[PDB]
Amino acid sequence: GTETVPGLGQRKQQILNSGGGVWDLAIAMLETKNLGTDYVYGDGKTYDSANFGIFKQNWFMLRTSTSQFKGQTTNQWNNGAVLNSNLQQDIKARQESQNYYGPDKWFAGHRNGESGLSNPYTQDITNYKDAVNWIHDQLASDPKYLSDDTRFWV
Amino acid sequence: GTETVPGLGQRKQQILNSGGGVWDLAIAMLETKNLGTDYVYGDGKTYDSANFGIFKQNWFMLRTSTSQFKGQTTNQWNNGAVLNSNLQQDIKARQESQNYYGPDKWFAGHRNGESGLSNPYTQDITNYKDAVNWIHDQLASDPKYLSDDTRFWV
Repeated sequence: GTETVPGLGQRKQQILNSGGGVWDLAIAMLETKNLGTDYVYGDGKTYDSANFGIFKQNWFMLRTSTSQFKGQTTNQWNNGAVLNSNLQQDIKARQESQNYYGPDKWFAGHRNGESGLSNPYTQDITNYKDAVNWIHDQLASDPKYLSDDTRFWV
Repeated sequence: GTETVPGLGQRKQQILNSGGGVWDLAIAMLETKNLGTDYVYGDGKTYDSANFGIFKQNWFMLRTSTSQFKGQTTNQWNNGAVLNSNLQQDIKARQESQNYYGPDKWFAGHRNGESGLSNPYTQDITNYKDAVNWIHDQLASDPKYLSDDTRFWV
């Protein structure tokens, strides 16, 4: 459905002004209500499972597929927390990660980490991918949704 | 299958050093044998159908979904020819186009233009997507394929 979140429109514009596209906005919109990074640290997870930034990218993905973190170890997972305060780096990391894995494998590793890359096409990953695509379709339907306070949720 | 193409490794590394990811390399690899732009001008097409750059992006997609050509008209289609000699702009245009439409719609509009956006899941579009994914899998199977002269063709 849809809900109105006061001030969300300014944050959408900040994401688009910081290198994000509509597709990035759709992913972030699914992950948090406020397009924010103020969920609990690591979204409560640690090491390769820890989540950072507006997309809740996991550390496994960051350390294997971004210019900023490639080659870093599982033990260095707290390094990902800089994405909670640097929106430009957060967006660039997700785009690089998707351009490394391609969209199908990026979805799988984003959702199921390393085990997801072993088969991107299970139903659980499909459900997440379908939800992002529905949200993108809504955002792409009218330019007003790129700057108003409308949130599409699944 | 596979084939060896002299000079291909140089073009692979230029793509990966000019903003492109392995995902971009897979798409370009499907579109031309030499990762080049020296097919006939527009690939023999004109106006919204004309193709430019190493991905053979069409002018309809360029004018509707990139920052460089945003808002331009069908009649301005020769403006896309700059992509035939500016690889950085070529790659950035394709990545922006995909972030605007999302991967599934980008594939559909890349393959079938504006009408593809209305029917994005035809067998032909699916076949094209599956070809890119297979090619990406082959590139990703050994780091040497990112700099050697091996082409994977479908």
